[PDB]
Amino acid sequence: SHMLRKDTPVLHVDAPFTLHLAQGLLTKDVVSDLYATAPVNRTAAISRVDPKQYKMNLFYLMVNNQRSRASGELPAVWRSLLDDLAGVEFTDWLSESTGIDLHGLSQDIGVYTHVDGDFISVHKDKADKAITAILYLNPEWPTNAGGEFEVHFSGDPDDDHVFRLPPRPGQLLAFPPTDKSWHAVSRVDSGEEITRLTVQLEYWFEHVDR
Amino acid sequence: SHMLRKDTPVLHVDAPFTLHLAQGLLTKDVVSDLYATAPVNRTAAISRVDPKQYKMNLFYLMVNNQRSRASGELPAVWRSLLDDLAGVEFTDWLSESTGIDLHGLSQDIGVYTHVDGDFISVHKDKADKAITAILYLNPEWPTNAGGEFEVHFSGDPDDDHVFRLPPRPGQLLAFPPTDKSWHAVSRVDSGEEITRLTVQLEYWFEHVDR
Ligand SMILES: [Fe+3]
Ligand SMILES: [Fe+3]
Repeated sequence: SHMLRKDTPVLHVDAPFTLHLAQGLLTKDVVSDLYATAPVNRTAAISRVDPKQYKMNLFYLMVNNQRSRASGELPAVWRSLLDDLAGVEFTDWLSESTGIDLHGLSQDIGVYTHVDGDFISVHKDKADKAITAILYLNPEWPTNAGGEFEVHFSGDPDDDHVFRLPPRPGQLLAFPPTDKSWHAVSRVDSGEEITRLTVQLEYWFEHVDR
Repeated sequence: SHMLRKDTPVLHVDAPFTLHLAQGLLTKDVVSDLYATAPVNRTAAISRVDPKQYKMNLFYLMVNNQRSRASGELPAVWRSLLDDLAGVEFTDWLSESTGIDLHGLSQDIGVYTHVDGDFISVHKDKADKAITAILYLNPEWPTNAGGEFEVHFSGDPDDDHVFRLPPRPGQLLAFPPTDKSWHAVSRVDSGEEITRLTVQLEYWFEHVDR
């Protein structure tokens, strides 16, 4: 559609693992529009806390290339973003950007929110999918509130060698699940009642209604 | 010395040009110590504004492996940072991190500050040096104040395809001057009287007192 800029160049990161980064996919005005109309009350709370640990809120706009019940009755701007993210034009851009062609795959689109106390511990995604892409929809993220994408250099949960990237409006991070794809989300520590808004796009190999 | 952590891993960026990124070289306590004692009043104002344009403040702690007059009478923490940045242990780390060996080269160390209105336009460094490394010494950089390292995808000054990285305490960016090494520093736009503090390390091939 008209939302995502299909001409934005990407940063290829060969560093501990393949990682692709883009900024400016959406204007600040559109991200503000999406954030103010965000269907955050449609999320469900999930958490795992015992020896990938996490605590977050989630609901799926699309599972296995099929729009969900929760994807109906959306604000116009969210209807447009879902159309664009599910469309062929964006899959073109993301397939050209990451070097993996994603066209015949089972696509999942979910809306994630992280509030104060939410986190995702160090882990590596499941190997049975081609690409995970994270779209950041916060107009402004405070600088000492956590909620940062963490590039890790090992799976040892005691390791503190980290490279962090804060959310930015219209930013997209995309990476395939490689043996080295260790990543995490630092605990959101704001106190000023802020909400970390993302949309994750998963491209699976088998077409199941998971 | 005891300042810079010689065991921090690096992010290799193969994207539009070779770029290496590291965080946590210094603790937040040391960066705060360096910033509060920063010899910013030893800088000189420089600027070029006509068709690499810039506006900034600068003075050199070291030119051609030789400590300058301005490098004397420094606070103890700045004496230690200069010793560490000029030492063999750090040149080891930076040579291993970037893949270029920097030992027999002519090293320049300068202290740069950018205030409100300061900037560096899109350009590509001179080809007669091996590596430029930028050490960021702001304890906290506000999120909408400019002063960001800009990864550009062409030399056209009308091009607005950019990937930006904000300053972080103890962060280091390092890259060789390749044909594609287009970069810039967005104009500092704070209004709250803030100072962008960096230390640049240049490794030249010829040993001249430039
Ligand atoms: Fe994950
Ligand atoms: Fe430069």
